[PDB]
Amino acid sequence: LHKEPATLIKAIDGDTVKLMYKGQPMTFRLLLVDTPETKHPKKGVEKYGPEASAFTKKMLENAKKIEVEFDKGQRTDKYGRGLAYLYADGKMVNEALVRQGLAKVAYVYKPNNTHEQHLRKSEAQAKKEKLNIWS
Repeated sequence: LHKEPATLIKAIDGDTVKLMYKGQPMTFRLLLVDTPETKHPKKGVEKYGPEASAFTKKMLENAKKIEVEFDKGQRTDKYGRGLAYLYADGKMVNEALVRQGLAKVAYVYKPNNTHEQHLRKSEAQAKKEKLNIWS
């Protein structure tokens, strides 16, 4: 797997962000994690939804460099969103969210599951620390 550079356009919510990637504007969905939503008509703002979005936004807005990491499977979902691991100054946004109790590890789908163990360890620790979603 290899990291590629990208530029923040807009953070949309905790797990969806609009980037500039290879000269084009593109929406990315964070691989392997599910944050609570602030969007949905049936839903509204779920618990920790706003927390999760502000975390993603701040982390990316304050970075010196952002990189995207594609996994080994398909790279776009049925909605046209890129599927990736996002890094802010070398720190994986996807893991940070999970380590802080702001996201659950998603239903995983082979072969897009390279960082699955890693995230699952941070999730267990977050649960143990009873953080946010785990409180």
